[PDB]
Amino acid sequence: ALAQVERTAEGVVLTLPEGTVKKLRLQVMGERIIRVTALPGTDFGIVPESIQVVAKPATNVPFSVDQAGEKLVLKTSQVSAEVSLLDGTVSFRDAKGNVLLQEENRGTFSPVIHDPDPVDADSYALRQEFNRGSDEGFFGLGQHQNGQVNYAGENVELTTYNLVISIPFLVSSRNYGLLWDNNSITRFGDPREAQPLNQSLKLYDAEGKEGLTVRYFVGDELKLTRVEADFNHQFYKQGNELENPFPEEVAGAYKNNTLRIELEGSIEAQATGKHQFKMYNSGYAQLSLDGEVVLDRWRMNWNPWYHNFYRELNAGDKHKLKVSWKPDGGFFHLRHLDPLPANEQHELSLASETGKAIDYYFVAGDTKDDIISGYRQLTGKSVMLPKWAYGFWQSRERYKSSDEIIQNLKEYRDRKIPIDNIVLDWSYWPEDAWGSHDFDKQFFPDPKALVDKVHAMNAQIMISVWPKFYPTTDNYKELNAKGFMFNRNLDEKNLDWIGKGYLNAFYDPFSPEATAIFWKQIRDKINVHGFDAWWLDAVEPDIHSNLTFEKRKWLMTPNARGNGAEIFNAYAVPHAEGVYQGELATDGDKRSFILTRSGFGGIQRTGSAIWSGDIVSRWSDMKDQIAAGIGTNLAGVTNWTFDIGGFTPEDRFRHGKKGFVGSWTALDAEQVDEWQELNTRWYQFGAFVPLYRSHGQNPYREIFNIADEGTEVYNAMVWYTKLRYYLMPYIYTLGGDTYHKDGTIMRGLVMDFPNDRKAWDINTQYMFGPAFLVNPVYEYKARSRDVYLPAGSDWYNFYTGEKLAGGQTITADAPLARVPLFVKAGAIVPTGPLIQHVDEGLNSPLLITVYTGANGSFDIYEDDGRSLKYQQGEWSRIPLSYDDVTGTLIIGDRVGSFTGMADERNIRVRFIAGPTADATNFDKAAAEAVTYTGKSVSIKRPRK
Ligand SMILES: [Cl-]
Ligand SMILES: [Cl-]
Ligand SMILES: [Cl-]
Ligand SMILES: [Cl-]
Ligand code: NI
Ligand code: NI
Repeated sequence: ALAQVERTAEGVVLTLPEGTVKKLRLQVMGERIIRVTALPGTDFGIVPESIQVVAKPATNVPFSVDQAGEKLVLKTSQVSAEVSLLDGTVSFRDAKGNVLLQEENRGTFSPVIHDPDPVDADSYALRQEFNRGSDEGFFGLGQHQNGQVNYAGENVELTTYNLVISIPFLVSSRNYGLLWDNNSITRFGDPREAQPLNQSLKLYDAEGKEGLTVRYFVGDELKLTRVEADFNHQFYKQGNELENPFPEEVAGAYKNNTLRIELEGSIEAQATGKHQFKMYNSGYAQLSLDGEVVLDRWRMNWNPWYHNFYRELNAGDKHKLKVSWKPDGGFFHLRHLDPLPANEQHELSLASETGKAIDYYFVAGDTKDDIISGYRQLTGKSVMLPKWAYGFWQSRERYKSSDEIIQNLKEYRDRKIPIDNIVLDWSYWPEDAWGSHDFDKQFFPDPKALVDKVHAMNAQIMISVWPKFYPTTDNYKELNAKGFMFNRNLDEKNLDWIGKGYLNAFYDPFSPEATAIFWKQIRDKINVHGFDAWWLDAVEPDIHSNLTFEKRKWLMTPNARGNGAEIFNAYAVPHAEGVYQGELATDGDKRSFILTRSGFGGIQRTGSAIWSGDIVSRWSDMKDQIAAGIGTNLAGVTNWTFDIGGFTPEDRFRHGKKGFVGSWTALDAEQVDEWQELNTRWYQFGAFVPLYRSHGQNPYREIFNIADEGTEVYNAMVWYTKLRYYLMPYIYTLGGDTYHKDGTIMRGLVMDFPNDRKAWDINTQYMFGPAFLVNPVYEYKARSRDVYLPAGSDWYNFYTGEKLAGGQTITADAPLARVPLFVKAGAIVPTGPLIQHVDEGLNSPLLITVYTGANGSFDIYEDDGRSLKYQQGEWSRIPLSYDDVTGTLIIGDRVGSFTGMADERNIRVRFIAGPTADATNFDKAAAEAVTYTGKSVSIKRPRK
């Protein structure tokens, strides 16, 4: 009983005889990309227009269809798919006959459970399985906060949060990746949602009585002791009202911050294998297992998150559990998952909560870059950001007046510390008019002048705009009358945090007609004043902070695309797309910039960067941003950033004996050391991510507010800011590469060392472009760190010039002032003169630094940095090629030309071969000078 085959112009459609999947479509999307759609029905038309994919089936791509016996082969020059005519399972081999991806079954459809809203008759819970018993490494998937780089063998929840961004693009150690084209909440690994502690474990209290012992304290005093199965204070139901309230006795201690708690008991897993544990919390929490600490975390009360770890447990054993949670007003819940079936332990699994079909894209590629490029091809080119966006950004939550912004920008300039951009956060409008986009006349009397003064200092300014509107405002009213307001937040009477609290709602971005009004409102009221960029905050959305995720789903129902759940991950894309499109409409020659706090497949097509949101000034959090950036980049989204120093510091840092802590001078003596060391190490890390940006709540975050002029830490911070600008020719080349070469800036070691398994798992190093191996110091008071030098390359210590071999893990010198940096032998690194902002360095003189010991290649990308002319071919490359055997650097014929490009360039070349005291002394280094005119010239390396 074999399937009928229909030969389409884009591939095949198999009609399966039995099983829940009735039809299976293969679509050739490009030379290396095949779409796979398993349908429990006969009408592919029931499947929604992609929010992620803008790419249509290819017309110019040759492909063959061969059929014989029980298999049906569909192949291109680069990819072949082998489908069984028996069950419908697809098998992908490369162009040279190797199994890259095998489907197990044909999928598992089942009822939609996690949707609070009435479900479409033809919607289902999706799940596809692949490659059982694989040794594969897995990467990408987006920005996550649990330290994973290689996801193999573990779970990821691809939900949407303040701190989390799902990009369902999975990259393999092998030569392929896939795009899971579902807009709802999706899960990698375990299909299930982590249940309460008590669902797959038996609980024993303090004595051993078969739930946990929950002691309640007010300060140090013991006030109650009962036992509960599921200790749960995870969510608000309504406004500031917990879902489960605190006992009569201490209901008061919660509000005043004296309440503290302890859990005590024992857990006995009932199955043998690897268990997952998740501690969802605010305030101070420490989980202890077996008389030893496993987790120690803290977060601001209003932005909790999950903190995870995996243990190997035996079915009969009992282990001792102790927790200590000082809620300081926040939330708590412990979750857990028990080991999956035996055959599913080592396999690839993807499942969504609602959809009409299993829909994904197989993407083949000989290198990881090639695979990102297939992602870029499906979801849209990552459009050029303006050049200034890769400069330093100074933000605060918040500058309170036109005066303050201009004062802080002037301080940088006065101190000759480089800076391109300053940011105006929320609350510049009249308090009772969020959504009006007006400027409070008390603090911001002349916005055009404010922008004008910023611009006169050769800087750019960005401004916050939410999707949030008060029903009192005209702008709300306009949107509401077209039916485009998400009004359930109003019925629920949810007040925000401003003053006595205001009623408020979020618009519905899933209609282009809706986003066109949105843009026209902000165009009419903000764009006319000439702001450079849009900080599109709160685009998860976070309509009301801390409600359940079902309630969050319920709140965006109805939207243009159906239920809240059917699109839980996709809000940021249609939204940013609307702003991008209006900008193009208004100024068809300038580059827009958007920073937005959430994404999904395709976000990069809106000229948007993302950041990880409200993280906390903690070391655990700085460490975790490494994997967060890595996974985002390997997901296909490179322009990424975070808050240097974290969004919210603990209270010890904000308030002191001297009152409100603005400058570090107002800190409690004992606190200064750590605040200065945290920011020093974080600024170091920050200068080596795609966007370099200081922001957060008090204390103030300008370099001169973190420490005094002349001190070690001030000097270390100024230095890396300066380095960032010295490196701008290198960096902005990455910048151009993101678009023209479908490039990726923040690189997981697997991209550049894919044959090195040890490198796969590393979660605290990475490649910053092709040359730099970045190794942030993430431990308070550490003055060295272990650093793995990947095999197959030699490495130079960037600062000293000492040359080490790879294949080893060194103990790298990491004094406070320096983050361990190593250059890959064979790198060609261009630097420019010291500049204070990107345009100053246009057409600048170059130092070309060649790190000998291997061949090298770097093409310097240059253009005007601001315009769209690059799209009509207005840009240039200056090709650099280095042969280690001849010791010769060829600076090739200049390719291209753009408006305002200099024909002549003063370029000087030097070669590092081992230790040199001038390793970073760019201005004074011995270098051979060249007057380059676009014509190829050669520079020999010095003798012996
Ligand atoms: Cl200037
Ligand atoms: Cl200037
Ligand atoms: Cl200047
Ligand atoms: Cl200048
Ligand atoms: Ni201007
Ligand atoms: Ni200047």
